[PDB]
Amino acid sequence: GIVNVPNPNNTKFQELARFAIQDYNKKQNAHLEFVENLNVKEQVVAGIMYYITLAATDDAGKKKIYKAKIWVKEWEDFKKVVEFKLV
Repeated sequence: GIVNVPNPNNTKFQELARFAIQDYNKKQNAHLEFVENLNVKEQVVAGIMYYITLAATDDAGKKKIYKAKIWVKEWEDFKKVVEFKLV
């Protein structure tokens, strides 16, 4: 039941992404730049598990592509980064 979400770049998805990156920053002690979502998949877990291939940056335009799993319960504003890693 992994459904591709059709507008992977929309505002919500990107708020997710920005959350994941915020949490990484404050986790592994380092600020990366948000650039934007490459893909966004959906699965009904206890709420909804979102698996995002997203893109960020080092120095000026020194890019890199990460992946994040985030567990959301939007009917609670609850969101939790379950994993994040650069490819």
